[PDB]
This record gives sequence, C-alpha cells and structure tokens, in this order.
Amino acid sequence: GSPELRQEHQQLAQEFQQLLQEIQQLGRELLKGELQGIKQLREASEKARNPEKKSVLQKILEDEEKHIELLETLQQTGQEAQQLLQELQQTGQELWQLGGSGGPELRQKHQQLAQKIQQLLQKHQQLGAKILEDEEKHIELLETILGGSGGDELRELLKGELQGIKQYRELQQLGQKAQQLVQKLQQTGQKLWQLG
Ligand code: HEM
Ligand SMILES: [Cl-]
Ligand SMILES: [Cl-]
Ligand SMILES: [Cl-]
Ligand SMILES: [Zn+2]
Ligand SMILES: [Zn+2]
Repeated sequence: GSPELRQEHQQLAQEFQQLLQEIQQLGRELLKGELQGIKQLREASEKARNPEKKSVLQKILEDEEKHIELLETLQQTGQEAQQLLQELQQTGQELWQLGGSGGPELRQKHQQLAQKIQQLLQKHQQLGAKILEDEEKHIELLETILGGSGGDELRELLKGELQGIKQYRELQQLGQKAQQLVQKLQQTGQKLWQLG
C-alpha cells in the first residue's frame, strides 16, 4: 500500500541525493582536468612552429577555454539542483505529516520544485553534450596532425583529452540515472496522491 510507496519515494529521494553529490564531485575533478589540459595545450601551441599544427592547437585551445565557462554554468545549475532538493526534503517531510490536508499549495509547491529540478537536469545534459561533442572534435583534429613520426607531446595531449572524455561520459551516465530517479519520484509521487 501507500506505506511501500512512501518508503520507495523516500528511498529514491535518498539515492538522488547521493548521486547528485557524486556528480558535483566528478564535475570538480573535470574542471581540474580541463585546467590542466589547457596548460599543456597553451605550451604546445606556443612551442609549435609548423603552421598546420599551430593553427589546429590554437583552435583546440580556444575551444577548451570556452569549456571552462560551460563547466562553471554546469556547476551552478548543479548547486541550484541541490538547493531545490533541500526544499523538496523540507516540503516533503511536511507532506508526510500533513497528508492531503489543508489547501493544495504545499503539494503544488513540492510538485513544482520537482518540475524545476527536471528542467535543470535537462539543461545539464544539454550543456554536457555540447562539451563532449566538441571534445571529440578535438580528438579528431589532433589525429590529423599526428601522422607519421614525432608528435610525442601531441600524443600526451591526445591521451589527456581521451581521459577527459572518459570522465565526461561517466558523468553523462550518472546524470541519466539521476533523471531516471526523478522520473520515478514523479511516478511514485503521483500514485501517492491518486491512492489518497
Ligand atoms: C513532483 C512529483 C512528486 C510528487 C507528486 C511527490 C509527492 C510526495 C508526497 C505525497 C510526499 C509525502 C509522503 C512521504 O513523505 O513519503 C512526498 C515526500 C517527499 N518527496 Fe516527493 N513528490 C514528487 C517529487 C519529488 C522529487 C522529485 C523529490 C526529490 C528529488 C522528492 C522528494 C520527497 C521527499 C524527500 C519527501 C519526504 C520523504 C520522507 O522523508 O518521508 N519528491 N512527495
Ligand atoms: Cl611544430
Ligand atoms: Cl573544433
Ligand atoms: Cl558518448
Ligand atoms: Zn574541454
Ligand atoms: Zn572545438
């Protein structure tokens, strides 16, 4: 009955909290990697004399600098989602006590926070997808200038960039699970009200 539902809603919300934390942490790790990659890039780009290599490295550098801002915006929306979660927690625990009693505004509020969190999650996924895509384009660009012999520093850059991709992917994967939890929270939630 609702008792198992209330338990399930509660468990999902807890999972969601653990995951969100886990994601914030991975995104700070990504930011450190981006900043480290940029440092290696700008040295390589400055040291380059071959014009083809130089122009390529410059395009990748420029784009990598832009990822920093995208990541900051991602971090902020992350931290916003944690704040909405706090209010879901607080409002939720009052609904626990109140049930369906009184006017609907508290139930509405809970429901709207869940809506906003869902929207932040999508924005999050879209920003992430934009970073990943351009990061894969940079792998491609590096490959165009690693023909033949040499490029030992270019290979270090390729390697750090591939490692960044791995981390980005790990993170899109956690966010997918987060959006899935939120779906489930909405489904179990609605059922709590329907059964009421
Ligand atoms: C928007 C659709 C949702 C509806 C209709 C809904 C409905 C409810 C209801 C009726 C309760 C009271 C029962 C209980 O306390 O277990 C509740 C509690 C709660 N909800 Fe939701 N909810 C929704 C989404 C969310 C989301 C997305 C989260 C978190 C991301 C969340 C977190 C909570 C929490 C933490 C509680 C208190 C759990 C507890 O400690 O008892 N809810 N929700
Ligand atoms: Cl060169
Ligand atoms: Cl590009
Ligand atoms: Cl992918
Ligand atoms: Zn990047
Ligand atoms: Zn690019």
